[PDB]
Amino acid sequence: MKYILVTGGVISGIGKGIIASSIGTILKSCGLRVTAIKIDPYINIDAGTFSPYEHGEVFVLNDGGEVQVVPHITDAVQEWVMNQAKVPVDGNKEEPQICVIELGGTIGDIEGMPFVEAFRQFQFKAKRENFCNIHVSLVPQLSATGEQKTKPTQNSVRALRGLGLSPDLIVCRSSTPIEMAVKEKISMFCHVNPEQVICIHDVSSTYRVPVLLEEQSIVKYFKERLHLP
Amino acid sequence: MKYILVTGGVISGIGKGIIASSIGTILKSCGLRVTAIKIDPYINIDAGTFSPYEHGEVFVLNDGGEVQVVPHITDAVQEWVMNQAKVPVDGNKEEPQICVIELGGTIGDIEGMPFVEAFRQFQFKAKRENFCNIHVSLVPQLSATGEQKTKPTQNSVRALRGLGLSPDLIVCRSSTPIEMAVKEKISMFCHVNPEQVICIHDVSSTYRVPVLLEEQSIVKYFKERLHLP
Amino acid sequence: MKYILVTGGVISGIGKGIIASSIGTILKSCGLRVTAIKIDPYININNITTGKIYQHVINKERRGDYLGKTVQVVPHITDAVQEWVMNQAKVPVDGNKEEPQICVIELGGTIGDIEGMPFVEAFRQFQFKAKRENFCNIHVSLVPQLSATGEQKTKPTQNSVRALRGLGLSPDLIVCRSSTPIEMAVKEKISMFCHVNPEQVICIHDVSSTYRVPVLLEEQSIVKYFKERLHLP
Amino acid sequence: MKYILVTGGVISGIGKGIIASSIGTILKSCGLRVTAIKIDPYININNITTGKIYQHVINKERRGDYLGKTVQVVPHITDAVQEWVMNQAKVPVDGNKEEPQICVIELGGTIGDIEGMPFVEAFRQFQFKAKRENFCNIHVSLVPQLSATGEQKTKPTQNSVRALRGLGLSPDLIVCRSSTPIEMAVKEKISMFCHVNPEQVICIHDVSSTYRVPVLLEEQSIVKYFKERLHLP
Ligand SMILES: Nc1ncnc2c1ncn2[C@@H]1O[C@H](COP(=O)(O)OP(=O)(O)O)[C@@H](O)[C@H]1O
Ligand SMILES: Nc1ncnc2c1ncn2[C@@H]1O[C@H](COP(=O)(O)OP(=O)(O)O)[C@@H](O)[C@H]1O
Ligand SMILES: Nc1ncnc2c1ncn2[C@@H]1O[C@H](COP(=O)(O)OP(=O)(O)O)[C@@H](O)[C@H]1O
Ligand SMILES: Nc1ncnc2c1ncn2[C@@H]1O[C@H](COP(=O)(O)OP(=O)(O)O)[C@@H](O)[C@H]1O
Repeated sequence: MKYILVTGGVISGIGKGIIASSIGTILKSCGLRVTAIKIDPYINIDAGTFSPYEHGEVFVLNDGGEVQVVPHITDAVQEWVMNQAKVPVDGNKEEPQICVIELGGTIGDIEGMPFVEAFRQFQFKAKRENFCNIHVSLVPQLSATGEQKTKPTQNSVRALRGLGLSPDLIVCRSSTPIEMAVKEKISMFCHVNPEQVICIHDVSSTYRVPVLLEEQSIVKYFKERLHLP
Repeated sequence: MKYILVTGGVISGIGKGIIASSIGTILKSCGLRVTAIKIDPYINIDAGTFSPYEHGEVFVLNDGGEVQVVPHITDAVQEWVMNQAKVPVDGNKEEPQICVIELGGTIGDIEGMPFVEAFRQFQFKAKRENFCNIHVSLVPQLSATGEQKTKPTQNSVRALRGLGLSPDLIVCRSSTPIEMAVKEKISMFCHVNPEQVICIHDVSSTYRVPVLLEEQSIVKYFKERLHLP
Repeated sequence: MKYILVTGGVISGIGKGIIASSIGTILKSCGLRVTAIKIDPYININNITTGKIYQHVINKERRGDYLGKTVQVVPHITDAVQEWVMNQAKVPVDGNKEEPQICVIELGGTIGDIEGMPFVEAFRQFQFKAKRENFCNIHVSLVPQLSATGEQKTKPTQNSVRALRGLGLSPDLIVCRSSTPIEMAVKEKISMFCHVNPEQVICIHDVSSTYRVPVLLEEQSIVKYFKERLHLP
Repeated sequence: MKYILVTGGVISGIGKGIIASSIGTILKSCGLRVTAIKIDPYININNITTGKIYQHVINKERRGDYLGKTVQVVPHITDAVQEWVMNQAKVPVDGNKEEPQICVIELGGTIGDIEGMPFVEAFRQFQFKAKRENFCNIHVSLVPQLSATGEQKTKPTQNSVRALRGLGLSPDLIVCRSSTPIEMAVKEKISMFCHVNPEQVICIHDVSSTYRVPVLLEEQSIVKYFKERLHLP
């Protein structure tokens, strides 16, 4: 089993699903058996025991936006990912070759930490030749100046590295297309090679996203990086 | 209703309970009606939805160390604190005058954040003449050197201020007693007056703790600070 | 002297200068003697820079002003910054012979960056020396928005405000900068998730002329705020 | 050149010097040419200081080396730090005429303090220039213990390790310093809550003579570790 983990930076609604979706379609296009899974961290659940001087303890919980109960979430994530990845999908009746994992929330979210920890551990179980990750981050731009900015993505990538994952591709999302100078800064200040910086701007129909990925040699990259046929 | 909130710094098992307990006893000694309440944040509950490609969503939870369910924990904390504080205690049949609130966990704990937020908001509802807080922090000391350190407490106090509470007294806990130079540094680098730094070292029976507080003029302080009889 | 400190978040080119400038313009039109100090965190040598302040303290140390003692960023640089601000803020301006009543300090850089920390630390400490009613700070931060969705996002400002708080300053006003006007749902979300009242969230969108910035600031009662917060005549 | 960076956490006087020194002593006894660089974050002027490095770059700027450009802490100070480390690390020592194989860099200060950040940032970047097998970093941190309870606590080391990670370095060894020996329950808790294998948690308690420190380090297989981690002969 090969795995591609997709995470998000700086903001939510950054395009995690579309990137995972698109990577799925691209590889199926080359005749690979590909499965998708999503892990969505739940809006944090805040609890506590309240204790009056001389009367019973009330235990207060907190509604989220609204079922298995495990001892260790971290072990449960890695067991459930490994097992679902095997479940045959589409037709094809056989074990998938690539599993595209979609991690909801944004890197830096308090609620995401246990799941990022899960995958930090997992990358060493999977071994490097069968596991890579892709960080989808924002490059903002105010209309008043036109200047696209790399700082938010710089910081996001550092947060990600801090939590133990090194991004194999950085997907830079932006309103208008990214100019070579800014693409050069991302490469240089996030310490990845130029080819690992993929730029996907806002497009008028989703179909264009896979096309842009392919135009930026994503398949050649995944081929070397995961040893794919 | 007057309120004294007790929080902890740098480490757990810092002596929050003993300080709250001792403050309770001291004020009762002056004939005040005093009640105690404890809020203990629960070991964080990590959840998430897992989603296979073409099969039902499993929702995974996480055991803590093991009941009311509210929309906003922050509002629930402040309502429950205000109401319990009124409940007559000991004999005395009448509404307590002072409520000593004990906040479990340590400032900086992810799980403590909503409750510290609760009290940030609460200090403005209670108004300043009826609300103060007391931060019980560690001053460590290695046997190899003997040198007591203020940095952990400096940082703890900054974290506390960052979350919106300014400590009215800093209670410095340590293995051996604190020397004047270190007591001077705490005062100066945590930006409180000398009299707001109270030092309570490790003692051989709990009874000594209230005595040390009184020796360091805690009652004179609470008198001016809360307008007590 | 009363002091207003303008810092920026998330990105450079966020509008620190225009805000610093507009607050100045607004306050002068209510009859107040306003002065301006600019801090540039760069090393090149009423305007202070890392170069100038470090060269000053290095030179002092080098000729023995500190009597052999160990000289450190905190407190020696940070003392020099505070001593430098207080002395500049007193210098008469705009033709007046009397001491300025207010000093708007513009701190270049973006909060979170290493170059700016000596200055943020200087001001963390300075707010305790000044009374509360003689110092406040304003944080100018990005509310970004992809055209694909049109959703304004508050997370970057949340993380920026939390980092500022981390470094010891708590913003009295959060000026949210966006391409298009911030709507009330998003404006309340900033109030909620940063930890401030609604009236402390000031929204300043991209305008077609910068004279509109002080118009927008006055429209959101910034003078009422500063009167109460700094006790101004 | 291979580099080992020693940093400290929670408190000063935590043992950075003894660890830096003991690693050096241990590695020399396995036949390796070891050199030492000390960084002092103070401003006073193979030993570098904030004063020296800032004075150097200020002077360069002042005479026009950077051709009018804006000079900044990052990259100009941080470049100078990295250029300075590489050049010192090459200089022959201990009587040998050949280039040293390993350089132990001792960074004074405590992680989290402003004075140390230019240096931590220099090394965050430097670890990408060097190969992975030519750079690792060791973090010396406090496991405190009140006599009242006798409970060793890991939270301070957790927060310290997370702050180091925040500044862009991830410790390859956490050296936990305590008054009395750390027991296995607490040793596993550090492995768990910081995010590292058990063999990366090295415990060094207060001893009655500092020669015991390298004895304890070798007892916990630090050489085995460095052989694998830095690919050493
Ligand atoms: N490159 C793009 N161009 C235009 N719209 C996009 C692009 N990428 C994503 N979107 C749209 O933006 C929204 C957010 O995308 P989604 O994949 O759901 O993000 P996330 O998975 O991070 O929530 C969706 O409506 C999606 O169709
Ligand atoms: N000053 C002191 N001297 C000796 N023992 C103390 C002192 N303060 C607290 N203790 C003891 O240390 C332990 C922790 O105290 P506790 O109040 O339960 O801390 P917390 O409320 O922060 O958990 C208890 O066993 C308590 O009796
Ligand atoms: N609200 C706004 N609308 C349009 N343009 C703006 C606005 N605020 C700032 N600008 C412009 O953006 C650029 C950057 O502003 P500036 O104040 O120089 O930012 P900073 O001081 O943060 O670097 C300038 O051209 C400025 O006139
Ligand atoms: N494991 C230890 N046992 C006893 N004393 C120690 C130990 N480690 C360091 N020390 C002593 O503690 C003091 C501080 O050590 P040092 O290495 O100078 O700390 P730093 O370099 O972090 O300032 C010195 O007197 C040193 O000999």
